Amino acid sequence: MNIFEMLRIDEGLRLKIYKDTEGYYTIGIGHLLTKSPDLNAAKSELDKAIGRNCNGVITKDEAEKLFNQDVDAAVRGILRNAKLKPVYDSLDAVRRCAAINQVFQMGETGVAGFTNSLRMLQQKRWDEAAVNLAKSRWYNQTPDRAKRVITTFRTGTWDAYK
Ligand SMILES: CCOc1ccccc1O
Repeated sequence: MNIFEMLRIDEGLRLKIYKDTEGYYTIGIGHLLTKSPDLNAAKSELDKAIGRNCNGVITKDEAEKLFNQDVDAAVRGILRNAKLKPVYDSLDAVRRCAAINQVFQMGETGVAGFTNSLRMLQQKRWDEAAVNLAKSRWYNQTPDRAKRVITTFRTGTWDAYK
């Protein structure tokens, strides 16, 4: 297991524009196109992202290209974030994957509501961290996925991803 395989499990792979769990137009491996309810705006974003007229459809290679960009951008974002970087840098590699996964899903803004969880993670109070993480819209809206990511934070193993 690694961050790619982990996020591939969590996000799936769809080659046509679809709506994510929040109802937002998305494609590939959880590549968010737009929060606009306007399908044409999503199609425009898609074309801009791929560099061709896609007509709402991409190939596996294109999906994986966006995915690489998105994962890298998530990591680079964490590193530029004065609140996230020290916590991220305190973690071992497996727990860092949980961190990237969470940021990938909810964005840096999405995190940030997680001040108390971040402090517990930096403290390596893993069970307490895991309890705090589950007290969230995140967990309640996507529990099966959040459970996996939380188990990864709690254990620093890939047990939840088999
Ligand atoms: C609670 C979210 O966990 C993290 C997210 C981003 C960077 C480091 C973290 O521990």
